[PDB]
Amino acid sequence: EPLDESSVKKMILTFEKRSYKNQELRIKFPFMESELDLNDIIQEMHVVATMPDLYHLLVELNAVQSLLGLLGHDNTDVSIAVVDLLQELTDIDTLHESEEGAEVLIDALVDGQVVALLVQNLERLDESVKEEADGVHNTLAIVENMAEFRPEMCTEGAQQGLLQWLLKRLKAKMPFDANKLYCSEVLAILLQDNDENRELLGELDGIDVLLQQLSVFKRHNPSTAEEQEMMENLFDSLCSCLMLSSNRERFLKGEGLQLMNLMLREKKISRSSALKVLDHAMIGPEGTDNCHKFVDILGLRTIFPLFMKSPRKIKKVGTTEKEHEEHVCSILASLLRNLRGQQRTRLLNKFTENDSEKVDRLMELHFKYLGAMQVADKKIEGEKHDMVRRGEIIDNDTEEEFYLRRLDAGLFVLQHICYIMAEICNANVPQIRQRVHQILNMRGSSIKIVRHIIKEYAENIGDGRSPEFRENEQKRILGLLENF
Repeated sequence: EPLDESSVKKMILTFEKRSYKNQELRIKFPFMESELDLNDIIQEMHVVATMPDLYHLLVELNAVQSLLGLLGHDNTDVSIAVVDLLQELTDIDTLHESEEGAEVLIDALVDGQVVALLVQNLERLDESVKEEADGVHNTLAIVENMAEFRPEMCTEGAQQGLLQWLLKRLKAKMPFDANKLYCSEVLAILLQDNDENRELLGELDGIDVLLQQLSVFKRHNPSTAEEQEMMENLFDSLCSCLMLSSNRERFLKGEGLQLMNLMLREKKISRSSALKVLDHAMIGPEGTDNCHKFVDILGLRTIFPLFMKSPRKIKKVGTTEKEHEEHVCSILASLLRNLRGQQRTRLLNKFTENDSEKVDRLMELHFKYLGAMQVADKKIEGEKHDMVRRGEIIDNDTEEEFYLRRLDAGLFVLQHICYIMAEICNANVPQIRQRVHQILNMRGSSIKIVRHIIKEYAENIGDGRSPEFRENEQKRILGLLENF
């Protein structure tokens, strides 16, 4: 026989007494059954998750509000009991089976500040024992759900000591368990599309935790396949934080530039996403300091071999050849934008050295991605003519699908390349300028195609940025076309 309203209410009530019963016990330490009465009933209570529509009963009978208080109970065997129940009750699919039922619980849970207490109970455990080890694990599972269910609770629950505890658990001197891995994805979830947490982590001196934690693989590849996932996860959190101007300086002070550069030299598995971190750190006006510091630590000597030839496939590395050339050219474009003085002069010397072999290379990359673009555009054009015959109306979806195909053919990288081409042709260095025009003439191609791309790259500059900033950049970029 299934369960109904009555079964649930008379199960909540039994719990609602047994808690109050066991609470009455200020007398110690005879109890031993009064407490273990409270366990198997919380245990028993799992079956409510099977009918999530009746979640309103846990609320209006003060069960959830009493479940919170049980987290701070002396015996930790009841804490995990509540924790496991809370996770059971909060699985993401169960939360979808109901609408007005999943809500009333979530609202109640965040109202009684569940995460704050989850951490308070969390910061008094001991993962030496499997039960408690699964305790922290099942605590993190809860957070993952409420965040996937309600991404605007991340800002809330992080400030309640979750993000602070996550950093601690990572930095904590323990071997690599699957719980350390779990904290890595939870930390990443909090930080994605969340300037508030990125600022919190930085204000909590968390950048140093990430950098130090990544520093171990500066020479030694991760043994486990799990750890590489944790490593790539930590790289995700770091890249997230670097998308906020405030964390650029913390990255500089933490010596993240020296570490990423170092990782590029060892050429371990770290090498692929380390290049990604360098791109994120030097991009935009807020990367100007790092751009200069990158040059002062001999960064040109590391980035330019990567520009001359792209790494071969190893297949244990996901990074494609195009994904690699996208970062290198992005980094180069940021340098050519932000570098002033002697650091700029050094960068420009890279384009003259060895009979301007770097320029010859830039022109090589240009024709490759131009062709790939030209091929993709003739294909889109053709599909459109097909759509006319078949009476298919081209709409917003068709155009969004057409655009993604342009991006995957290398639109952004070709723009960067042309920007670089323009920026170096403006440096009053006849050797570079003449070399560029000379190659275009031989290869039959034209300057006006490059001019085209620069204009389009200009008019779509700066997203999520000030309209005033957006106009100045456009003015700046377009100003490269004269004297080109």
